[PDB]
Amino acid sequence: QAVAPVYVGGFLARYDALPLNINHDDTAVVGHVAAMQSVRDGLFCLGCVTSPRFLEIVRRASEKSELVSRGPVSPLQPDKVVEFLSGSYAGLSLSSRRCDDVEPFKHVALCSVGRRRGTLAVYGRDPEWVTQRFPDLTAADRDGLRAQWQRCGSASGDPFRSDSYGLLGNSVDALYIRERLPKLRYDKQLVGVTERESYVKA
Amino acid sequence: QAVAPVYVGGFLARYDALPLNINHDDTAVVGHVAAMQSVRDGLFCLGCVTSPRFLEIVRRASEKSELVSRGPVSPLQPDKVVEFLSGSYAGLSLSSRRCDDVEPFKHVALCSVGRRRGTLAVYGRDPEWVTQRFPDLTAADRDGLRAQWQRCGSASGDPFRSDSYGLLGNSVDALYIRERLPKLRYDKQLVGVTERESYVKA
Repeated sequence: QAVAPVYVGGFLARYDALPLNINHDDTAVVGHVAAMQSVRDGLFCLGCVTSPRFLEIVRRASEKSELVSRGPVSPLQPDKVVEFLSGSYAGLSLSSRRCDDVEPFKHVALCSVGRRRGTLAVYGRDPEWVTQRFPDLTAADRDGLRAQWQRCGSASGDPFRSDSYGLLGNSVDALYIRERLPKLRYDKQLVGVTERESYVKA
Repeated sequence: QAVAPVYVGGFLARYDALPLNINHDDTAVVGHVAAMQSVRDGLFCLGCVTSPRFLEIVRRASEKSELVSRGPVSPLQPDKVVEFLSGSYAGLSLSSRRCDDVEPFKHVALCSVGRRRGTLAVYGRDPEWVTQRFPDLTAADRDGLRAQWQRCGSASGDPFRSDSYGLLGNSVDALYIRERLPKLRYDKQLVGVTERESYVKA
């Protein structure tokens, strides 16, 4: 139930499939990207967090979070896991291939905050609901996207090979990313997603 | 070795024994307070983190921290665990007893940042070295303290009853404490402990 897929959506890049992993750690793959689309304002990505090992690390953690326990704003239903994710991995970043590396491209990572602005992550239990939170997303855009997510969603088994300690390790790094909240507040304002219509914790 | 005691020291309160636990969670007790002393400028506390379950959650986590991997400033030796602690639990707060609660007083907690200012935590592998980082601490103060720590240090077994997920849960709450770094930068400046003479990450 709470450990059910969580879709995440957002802009990977503004003009102003790929494994989904956590903070680029290639052993922390938590799902895949269901659809991608160059919308007029940027390149929108809708991903699917499907790793049960991950969702369980998260579910157990959310249960000890004060932030998560205060819940959403008003008529929205509490979703402990969807909210732990929203307050932990609040931004997206796309990684492409390089000639330098050991062996839209390499993968998509969930981060504390993205680097390019407007890369706010919006988690949800529904792909339409998620694409629906974005006012840049035209009905049309929502069509090309839905057409795709209808071919990618929830084999090699569980792709998650990190653990509880890995996540706890980078939660400390995030504490030392400067201008995190500020950048995140600029992002939700740029992209138009409010904590009144979604689970945005920033 | 890295999983050896870590002493923490600092002011619990300015004028301008007790179980040591993590963020007041009474199941996350990580050690005890070895000495306490009302120094002229406040009430100084030197604690001892002794829980092997805790030190192991921490050691494994520090190994995935970028902050921890950059190490200390200059001639100081890298201490992954001492640095994960310094960047995670950067402040102290004293909890006294209340008539309200279920059944200097109740306990001392390690927090992201303390509430009262000047409550910066300084971790170390040595009690003298730790008391020694504080320029308010007179040789005298250091005597009353040492006399005590020579009676408290490293039975009911391991007092730690939380887990990896608990810690990961509050690492997210810390991300939403406003003016954390600022308060921490004010604290190390108030108390006189520099990242040039200790492992302060703030």
